Amino acid sequence: PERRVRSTLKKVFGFDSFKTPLQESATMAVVKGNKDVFVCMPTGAGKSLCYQLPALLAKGITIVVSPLIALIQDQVDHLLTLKVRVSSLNSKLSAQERKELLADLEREKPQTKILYITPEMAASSSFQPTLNSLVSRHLLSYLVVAEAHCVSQWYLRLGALRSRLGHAPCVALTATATPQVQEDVFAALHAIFKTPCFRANLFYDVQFKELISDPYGNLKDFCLKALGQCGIVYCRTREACEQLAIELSCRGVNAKAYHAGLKASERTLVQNDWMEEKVPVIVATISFGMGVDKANVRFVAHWNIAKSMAGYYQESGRAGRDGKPSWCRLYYSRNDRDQVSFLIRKEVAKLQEKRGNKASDKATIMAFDALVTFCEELGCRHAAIAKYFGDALPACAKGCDHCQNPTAVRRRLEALERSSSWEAHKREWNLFYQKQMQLRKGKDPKIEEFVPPDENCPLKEASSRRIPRLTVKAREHCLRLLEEALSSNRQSTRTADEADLRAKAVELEHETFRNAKVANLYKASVLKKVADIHRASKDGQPYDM
DNA sequence: TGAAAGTACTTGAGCTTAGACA
Repeated sequence: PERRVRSTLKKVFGFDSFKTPLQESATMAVVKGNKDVFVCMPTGAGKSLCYQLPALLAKGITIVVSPLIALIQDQVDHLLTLKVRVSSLNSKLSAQERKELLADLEREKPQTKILYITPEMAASSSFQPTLNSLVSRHLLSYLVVAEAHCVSQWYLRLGALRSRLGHAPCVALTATATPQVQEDVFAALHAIFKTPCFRANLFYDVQFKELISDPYGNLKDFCLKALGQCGIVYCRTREACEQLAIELSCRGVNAKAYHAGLKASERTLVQNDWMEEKVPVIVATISFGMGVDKANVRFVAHWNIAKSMAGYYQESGRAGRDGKPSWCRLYYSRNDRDQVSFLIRKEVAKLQEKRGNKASDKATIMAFDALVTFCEELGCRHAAIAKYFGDALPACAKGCDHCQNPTAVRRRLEALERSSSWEAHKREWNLFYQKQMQLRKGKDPKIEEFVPPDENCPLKEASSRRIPRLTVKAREHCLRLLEEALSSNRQSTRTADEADLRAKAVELEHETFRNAKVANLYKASVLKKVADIHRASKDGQPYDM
C-alpha cells in the first residue's frame, strides 16, 4: 500500500514521513505513475530520496538515466548499508566483480533492485548486448538523470534509454530549472514541481574589484567576517586556483585547490579532508558540483564571474544546507566578462564550425549576457533570480546589497562607469578592437547559408569557398557585370558574336576569382577589369585576351 | 635655465573547463 511504502521509508531508511511537499507530490505521482518527472531542488538528501524511495518498490530493477556523471562512488557508498539492494560499478577493477555482476544481471530476477550507470561507460561494448538482454529479460523500470549534464553536456544522447530504449517513466531531479533548460529537458529528453527557493540566508552581494583597491584584503575580511564555522572560492583557471590559494594562505585564510593537473588520488584528500575541517577553504573552477554537499558551508565566493545564471546558481547552491546565514559574494570586473565572452565566442565558434546552428548556440550567449545584466542591473538579487527563473519576485530584506543602502550601491554602480570611460599597445589595441566588435556581433552569430548554384551556373569553380562571404548570387552578379562589359566591347569593336562571349566571361570570372582571396578585393579586381575593357573600347582597338 | 646614460631594485599583472579508456 501507499501508506505501507511511506512507512517502509522509515523501515528502510528511517524517515517517518516526507520532509517537504516536494516529496509528497513527486514521489506520490511516481508511486502512481503518470509521466516524466522533472524536479528542481537543492542538491543533497532530498532529491536523492526522490528517486531512491521509488527504487524501493522498483518492480524488479530500476535503471537510472545517470546519477550525475561521477560521485556515483558516493551514492553506491550511501545505500549498501541502508537496507537496500544497490549496485553501480565503473572503476575498471569492476571486471573482478562487475563481470559476474553482469552475469548477475543476465541472471533473471536478481538480488539487485537498483543499478547505477551513466553515459560514461554504458555506451561501451560491455553493455550494448547487456542493455538489450536486460530490457528483454523481464522489464526495465524508471529512468532518473537527476542532474542537467544531459542537455548541459560535453556523448550525451537525450534519446538514450528513452528514444532508443524508452521502456518506463523518466525522473529528472536536477538543481537548475531555467525556462530554456526545462524546455530542453522536455524536448531533448523527450510530479513536476519546483520550489521557489528564496533562501534569504544566502546574502547575495556583488562587489566590484575595479572599485576595490585591495581585492585580496577585501576577500580576506569577507572570509574572516564569515567566522570560523568551511568555505568555497570560485575562479576560472587552475593557474588562478593556485594563485588565489597561495595568496589566501599567505593572507591567513587556510586555502587550498581542487584541480591543477593533479589527480583524483592527488586531490581525493584535498576534497574529503575539506568536509572534516582539516582543510578550511578550497578553491576550484567547476570541480565542485559534486563531492558530498556538506552542511556547514559558510560562504561561496566567485573571484571571477560564472558562465551563466544557471551556472552561478548551481555553484551557489553548494552552500546553505543549514540555517547558517551564508553570504555568497560575486566579484565582478569589466575586464573579466570581457574575457569570458571572448572565449564563450571562441567556444560557440568551434562548436558551430564542427556542427550546425542550434538553440544552444545562442542559449549560451544570452545566458552569459543575462549573467552580465544581473551583475549590472539595479535591484534585489533574489528578485533578479526569481525573474530569471520566472518565479514570484520576492521583496526580500537584509538579503542583498540593494536592500541595505539605497545610495551606496548606486554610488558604486555609478563609479563603475566612471572607473574607465570609452610594443605594449599592439595587444591592447587588438584586444579592445576584437572585444568591441564582439559587441557588434552580439548574440547568435550564425548566418552562413551558403546556397549552392541553382541549376545552370555559368561559373568555373562555382562551388568554391576559397573566398569567404562570396555567396553564389554575388558571383553570378559579378559575372553579369563582366558579360555586360564584354557585350559593350563587342558593340564598340565589331567582333564575331556573343556566343563565345559567354565562355569568355566565364573564363574571366574564374580567373579573377583565382587571383582574388576576399570578396572586396575580388570585386575590386572585377570592376578593374571592367574599367580596362571600357578603356580599350574607348581607344577603339578590339579587346584582345 | 638648459644639462645623461647605464644599471640595480620593486611589483604586479595575468589565464577555459568539468565527466565515462591502461
